[PDB]
Amino acid sequence: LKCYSSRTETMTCPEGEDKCEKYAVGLMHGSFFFIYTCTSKCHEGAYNVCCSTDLCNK
Amino acid sequence: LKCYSSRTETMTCPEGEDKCEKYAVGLMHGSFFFIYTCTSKCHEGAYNVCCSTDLCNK
Ligand SMILES: [Zn+2]
Ligand SMILES: [Zn+2]
Repeated sequence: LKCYSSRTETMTCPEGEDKCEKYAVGLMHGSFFFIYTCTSKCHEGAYNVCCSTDLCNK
Repeated sequence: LKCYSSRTETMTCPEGEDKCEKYAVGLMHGSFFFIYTCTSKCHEGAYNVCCSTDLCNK
């Protein structure tokens, strides 16, 4: 499985991490930033992206 | 297992994630910040922390 690991960067996930996710975190003063990663369990949230097809996390 | 999920919050990890980590993510122009999370596999990086005990990722 291949996932985005940032806005533009891409990697092959390590064993046991079968999902891509894209989730936002707070930065400062109401700004937010996206975190792109391979994972075994997706962070839950109302707008999180969680999927298992290549480069599906944006 | 329990980990920091940010600088000020903590959570009990979902079953299937038996590590805590703090790992570096780039922001802009050389600035960076840390992401705190449960994981099954730690992100590689010279500034990252990968551990297996309650709240160990700070
Ligand atoms: Zn400020
Ligand atoms: Zn700039």
